[PDB]
Amino acid sequence: SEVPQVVSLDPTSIPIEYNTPIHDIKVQVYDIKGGCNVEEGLTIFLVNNPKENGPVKISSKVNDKQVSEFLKDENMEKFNVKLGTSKHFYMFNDNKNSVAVGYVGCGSVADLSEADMKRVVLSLVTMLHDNKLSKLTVVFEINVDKNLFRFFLETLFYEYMTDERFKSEYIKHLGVYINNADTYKEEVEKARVYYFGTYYASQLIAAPSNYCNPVSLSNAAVELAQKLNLEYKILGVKELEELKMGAYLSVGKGSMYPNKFIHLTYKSKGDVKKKIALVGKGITFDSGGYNLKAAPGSMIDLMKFDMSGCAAVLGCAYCVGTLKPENVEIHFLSAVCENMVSKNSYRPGDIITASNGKTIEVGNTDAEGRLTLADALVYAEKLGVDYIVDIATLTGAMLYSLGTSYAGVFGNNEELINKILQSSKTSNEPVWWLPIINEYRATLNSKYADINQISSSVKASSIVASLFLKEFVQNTAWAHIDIAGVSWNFKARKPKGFGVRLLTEFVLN
Amino acid sequence: SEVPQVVSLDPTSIPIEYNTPIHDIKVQVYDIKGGCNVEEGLTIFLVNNPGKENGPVKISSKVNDKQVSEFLKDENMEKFNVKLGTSKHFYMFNDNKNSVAVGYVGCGSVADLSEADMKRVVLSLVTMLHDNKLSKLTVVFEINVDKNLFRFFLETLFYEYMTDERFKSYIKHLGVYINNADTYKEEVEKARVYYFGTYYASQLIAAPSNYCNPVSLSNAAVELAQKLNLEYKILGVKELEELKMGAYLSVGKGSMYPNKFIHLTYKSKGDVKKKIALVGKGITFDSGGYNLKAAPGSMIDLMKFDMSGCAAVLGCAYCVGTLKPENVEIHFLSAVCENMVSKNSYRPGDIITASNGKTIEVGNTDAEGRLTLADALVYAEKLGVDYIVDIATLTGAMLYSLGTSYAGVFGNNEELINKILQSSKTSNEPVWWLPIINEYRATLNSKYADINQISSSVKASSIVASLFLKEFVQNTAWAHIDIAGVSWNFKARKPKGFGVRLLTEFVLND
Amino acid sequence: SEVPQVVSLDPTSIPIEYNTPIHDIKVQVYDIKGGCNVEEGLTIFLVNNPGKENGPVKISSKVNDKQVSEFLKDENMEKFNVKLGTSKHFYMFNDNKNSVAVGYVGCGSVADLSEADMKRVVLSLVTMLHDNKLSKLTVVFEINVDKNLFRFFLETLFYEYMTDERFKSTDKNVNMEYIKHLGVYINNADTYKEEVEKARVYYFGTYYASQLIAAPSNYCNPVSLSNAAVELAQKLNLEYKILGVKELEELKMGAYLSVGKGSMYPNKFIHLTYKSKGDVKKKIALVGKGITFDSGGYNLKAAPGSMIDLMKFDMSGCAAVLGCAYCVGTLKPENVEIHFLSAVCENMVSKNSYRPGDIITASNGKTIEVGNTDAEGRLTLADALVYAEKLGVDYIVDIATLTGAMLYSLGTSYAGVFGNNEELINKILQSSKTSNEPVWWLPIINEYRATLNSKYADINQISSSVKASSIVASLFLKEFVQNTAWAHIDIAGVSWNFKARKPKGFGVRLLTEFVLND
Ligand SMILES: [Zn+2]
Ligand SMILES: [Zn+2]
Ligand SMILES: [Zn+2]
Repeated sequence: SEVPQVVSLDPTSIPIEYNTPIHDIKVQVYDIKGGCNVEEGLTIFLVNNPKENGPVKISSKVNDKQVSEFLKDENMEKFNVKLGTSKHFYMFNDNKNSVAVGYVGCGSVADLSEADMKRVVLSLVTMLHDNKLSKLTVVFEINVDKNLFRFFLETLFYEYMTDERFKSEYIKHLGVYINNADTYKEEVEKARVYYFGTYYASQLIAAPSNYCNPVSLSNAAVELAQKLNLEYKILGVKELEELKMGAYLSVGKGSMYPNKFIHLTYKSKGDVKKKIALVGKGITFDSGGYNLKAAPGSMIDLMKFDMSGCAAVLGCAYCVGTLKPENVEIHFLSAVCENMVSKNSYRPGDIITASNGKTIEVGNTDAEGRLTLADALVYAEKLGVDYIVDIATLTGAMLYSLGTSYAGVFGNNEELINKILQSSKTSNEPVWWLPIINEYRATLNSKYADINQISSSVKASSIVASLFLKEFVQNTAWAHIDIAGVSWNFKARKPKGFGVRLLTEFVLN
Repeated sequence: SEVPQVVSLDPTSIPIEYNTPIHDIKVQVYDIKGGCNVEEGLTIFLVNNPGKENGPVKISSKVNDKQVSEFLKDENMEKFNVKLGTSKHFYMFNDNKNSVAVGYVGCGSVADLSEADMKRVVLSLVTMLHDNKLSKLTVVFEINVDKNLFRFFLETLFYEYMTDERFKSYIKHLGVYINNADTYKEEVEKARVYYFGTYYASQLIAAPSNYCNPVSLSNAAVELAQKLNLEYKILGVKELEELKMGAYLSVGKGSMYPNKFIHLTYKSKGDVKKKIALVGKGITFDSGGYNLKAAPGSMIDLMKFDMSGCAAVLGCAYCVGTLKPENVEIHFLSAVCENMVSKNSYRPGDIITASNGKTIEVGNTDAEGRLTLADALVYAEKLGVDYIVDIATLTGAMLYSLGTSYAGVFGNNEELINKILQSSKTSNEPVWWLPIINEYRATLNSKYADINQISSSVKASSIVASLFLKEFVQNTAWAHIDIAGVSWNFKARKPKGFGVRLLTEFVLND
Repeated sequence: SEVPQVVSLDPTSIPIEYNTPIHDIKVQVYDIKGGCNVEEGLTIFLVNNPGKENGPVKISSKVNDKQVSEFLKDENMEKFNVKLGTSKHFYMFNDNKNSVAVGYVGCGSVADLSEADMKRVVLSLVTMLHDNKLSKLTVVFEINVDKNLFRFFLETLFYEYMTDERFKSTDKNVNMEYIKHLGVYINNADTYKEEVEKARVYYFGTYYASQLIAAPSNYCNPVSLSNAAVELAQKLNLEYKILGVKELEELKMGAYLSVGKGSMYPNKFIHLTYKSKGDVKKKIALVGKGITFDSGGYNLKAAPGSMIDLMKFDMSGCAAVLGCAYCVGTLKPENVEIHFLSAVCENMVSKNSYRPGDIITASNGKTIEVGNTDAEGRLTLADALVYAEKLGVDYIVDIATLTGAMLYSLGTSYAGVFGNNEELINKILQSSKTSNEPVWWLPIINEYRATLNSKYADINQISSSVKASSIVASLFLKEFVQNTAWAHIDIAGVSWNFKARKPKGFGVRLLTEFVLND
């Protein structure tokens, strides 16, 4: 519980905003039939041309003569639909009120992907950050299913919100016009919950390691649990020693922060039909240890992001605790520690013993996440659960296989993997199934210990890491999502909060 | 067609062995009801013990010898076990009072052996074959295998047994005892054909770049086409110029060997129901060009293998031309050239024009394979085919994604992707479907040219290369098989000939 | 003259656009005291708020239209601020009931705009012209600018607006239309009218440089570049001579010839001359580095960060000089004679290339030990400097993408100037100020000269101990000027715009101002 300091200026908690300006936005959805009113603020048409870089045409009736004139085909023809392109103009409407009207081009393909919709939303937010506005109205002249509509709102909220916690006027109304509006209305408050879970995960990830350490991260988790009435248990070093979690404890040996193991539980009021464990990797800073991250491209400056899997799991607890699904029991776990260089650190070649009795030869101290996950998986399996799903920024190799856009899913059970893929489709957080190739298993055969931590011949590191983790799950359906490539948004210089909505869709559906 | 030489000692053709010692082996399949005769050579029982950890060996087969049966009694056999890969050797006198040789190979503790496990069994067999002067091998299947895995066993046996001695200065009989022997007989000569398709690919790949250059490789293709009875043409520099294949021509500018484009065709006698183009990357040596492969881990000594895709397509032309499927027209295509460093080479930054009119800004001369493939794809599509499948050692990133066992497949058509994945199952050459992620397409936008060759921001190079290639297919189902990771067997120091059986099963299945 | 090809698809010239759409723009400058007519296209106010950081927009001009005046009232504008580079677009109907677009770009709160500030202003303005179809732009200056900065505004607007599509084929921009009219309202308009056509000449010299730099090495090689220089001379009526390998052997230019030994393209040395009618008071040689592609040679550019894919730009010095010849040939200054020189070649890997360790002899008889084949620029420039000095000139100025170390000293905004004569250096810094192309004076440190001592040759090409390679290269060059005022401008860091992925055409206006100032 008390956060240790080196000097009295060392922070002792992670600052967290709960009530955000997004929560004060009043949202109304109207049917397009009947016409759009243009009375105040900024009005944006979402427009495609199914062709390439083709002209903007507005098909919706607008109940304002001045604005209709501006929106005539002969004027809008000047502008083109290239994806993410935008224009907006201030003008007087019929009431001589000054209103801003424009568009964001949605390209020439009728079904937009999640990536295309993010580009549309980015261009919208750029206008929001550049204009003082009480109101934004968005007119849909593109087709969107209910899930993609929800994703439009969650991304708009997340991208719009600015995190100012470490620095020393938002709209108050959102109108949406869309054909068959009544079917979309239910998505609004679901989007607002999914926004906050994602935004909350992002806050934990962006919090630097001096603020977000194993003690302060577990304290934040207890505070979350108290606000949502979840049960919670934080296991400290003496308890972890009794549980014999030698793999996880070895990783944290060189840190000034004691290991803390987070275990939150949501349990439905009714019968419990399904029991799930969600396991997040929780390394609050990864130096690499004695295998220090010193090579070109190692990015040691990004390594506060190595607890992103723990953050996604706590963002999912927010969503779950809020929307309150029936018939389930969810355990949210995370073996939290910090990987540092010290006279007290574990070393390359050390032989260590996991909580299931397996001895492990450490070949590289910067493969610490699979060690802390090993003992977390043994813990999760002893809970007697139906599914275990871990999420982790585990292998740099992911940037060379799927890149920055799709996470990789690996698993021991095809039904569970298909469930994750489905949740990927409905959360619009993209994941792709990659294989656990059994032919590589013999590279983990240690001359001295029961098993090696790493391969010294196989380059397919993300597959080798998966084979290692699978050794710690005996008889339960298990899937492992590797988000090393997708967790950080390099262009925007901030986290994605990747996985909160994926994991929540999985629990809910 | 004459091979240019720098000195008179330079080779002017690739040495190719067509009738191998494997082809001389007389193969007989006998029904195991009937019992096993011993006598000759070496007799090997393939025994498992499913369930039991490392169970004892129990020989179930009837053995038509009183002596050898008394030796193979459970009593004597209990001391040995079935650990996958194990083997033992026995010496005895038979009913004839003649000394014979017998043993077993352990097949483990699952009842249904996997592909890579069958390979481990075959490797153990080959070890016994390499060690001793034998006239005959007999193999008794006391395990269950379907037709498909039986064929795989034979192909793998043949391939592993065959030793390539072309650059240095066997049994005569194979007997096989198996249950329902009549159902397996058909597989024997199919395995023999597939073995040769694969070994033929391997001979072209293993041949070094001084022997195997764009002129000797296309000469070897013409010779193969002549032996099979395939239509062929080789397009030379003057025709390629007329067709405006500027991306492919740029890659070969720095080479002393003129570019040669290989086009073979197999056409069925009947109605032609499906038209297919199979396109193989044909770089006979990849130095990297001015973006020389000088970084640690770049493996420039391996780069004779950069024509592995062309080799797989030619091996497949061997199988197709031999098996003669009906209802099909197949075009076998390779844009063959050599990527070298010269006053004549293309340079990083050069803007080149492909045969479909697209200008391309070269960002790295070592991404040459996609440039040669782009022109070959425009050529394939102009043929009016229904499917285009390319195979290529395209990106070293495959080592980090799937490793050395599974190739990646990418494409623009789910049905074609599914046919490829089916053929991967039936060929036993493993492939995994990977996504063409359209979000990375913006990183090929060029300031000056129609498109960039490479991404300067995205590290997922196997996906970026696929996005590039997709720009050269306008309106045809297409898929792309990246074999960079799987083509060379680093453990055995030789090619796998990967892809020949995959592509053949794809054509045959259609 | 004939460009050699490896295959028949290899290009045999650099494509060059001379009559660009900017040349079709009719420009009219009007005095602001008469008020603005707002009748069509887009009208943009350049607006600041001196003192008030991110202060409000307030329009100060009279506008001769009741409707537009109503829209532009302070109450209406107060939602908007003047932060540098910010902009807004308005749509209304004027008194003649015709639709009209009106806007502003913010010019900040400091009444004196740097070159970089004015560049941000132009960039925002150009974003308003892109992705819009307009026949007319008018710009209202409600800020204070001197004559040079008003000219810089126009040069920059022209250069940034112009899009280079010479190598597009299936991806030509369908929606790219250019304005046909530009109106400018400003205080004391009569005094700025002279800057308009000067801006147009400066834009083109600069765009022309940019076209040659951006042309890839397979289009722009030593033969095609020297051919484009002849064409340029012919259009301008300059005297010209292109020296070929046999002439360069007779002149004993061994350092320059060794660099191009490995190329399939013969070395070509460009010499153009502009000479005033009447009295010639100053003779100047401008020497540009013209390596059309730099692979590094046997010291190949293989290290991480070496950017071999950028090296078509290594003739950027020769482009600047040729763009200068354009402006000089057009503007016709009196009392000068200008020689525009470039030792053009390509640095390649071949059986024929020069090697690390080779000892070559320059045209002044000095023997040089090659320590690195990728220090090729100063070998070419050594022979060009000897040639320039033998012309009997008063000043020699060279310009060159010489050393990557410029990125570590001055970075991407300012070029460095080195030289042997303080008056010349000051004339360059002065022209830097009037051209608005920023240069910083850097020292030639004589204490490093001993590290060029060669055990076998008269001199080493490179230092093996000193890492300040921009200084060492200048000490090397200084050995090839015996008794003439000389300066050297290293543009390796400024020549390429990495953000916008195109050349700046840096140097053309700096060199022209220098010539015209004299
Ligand atoms: Zn880590
Ligand atoms: Zn290659
Ligand atoms: Zn250079």
